[PDB]
Amino acid sequence: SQQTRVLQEKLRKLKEAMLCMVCCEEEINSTFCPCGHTVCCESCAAQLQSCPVCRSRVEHVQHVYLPTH
Amino acid sequence: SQQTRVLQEKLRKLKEAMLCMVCCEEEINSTFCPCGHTVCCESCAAQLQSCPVCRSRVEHVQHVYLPTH
Ligand SMILES: [Zn+2]
Ligand SMILES: [Zn+2]
Ligand SMILES: [Zn+2]
Ligand SMILES: [Zn+2]
Repeated sequence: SQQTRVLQEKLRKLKEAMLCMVCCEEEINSTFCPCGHTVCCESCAAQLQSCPVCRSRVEHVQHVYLPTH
Repeated sequence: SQQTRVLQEKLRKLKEAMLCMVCCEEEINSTFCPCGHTVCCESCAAQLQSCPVCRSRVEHVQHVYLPTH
């Protein structure tokens, strides 16, 4: 039904929000510290000097294990 | 249709996977460091000396800003 189409769209949007903001292909699993923005996969987070969201200096990257992985 | 019911169940499970595994009421937004398990809200994470997934000591809690928030 039309309701099935609405639910498919909600699911698709939530799943897309879990993907890396740089490559759009891999799941987010890395946090820039200390700011806390968690928006990249490990590969894309590895060479950024500053956060792509807030511009804060990246002191290090913390790996995150999420139940949605 | 029956697919509407199946999609409602998938969406409910994905949403539940984003809620704190301890209180079940607030969104996950905290990482136990250094292990990286990101399973709690800030209120539950502040009360745990050991990670509830792996039992490693919590040295500190890192707040995470996720695009799904
Ligand atoms: Zn990436
Ligand atoms: Zn940031
Ligand atoms: Zn909680
Ligand atoms: Zn742990």
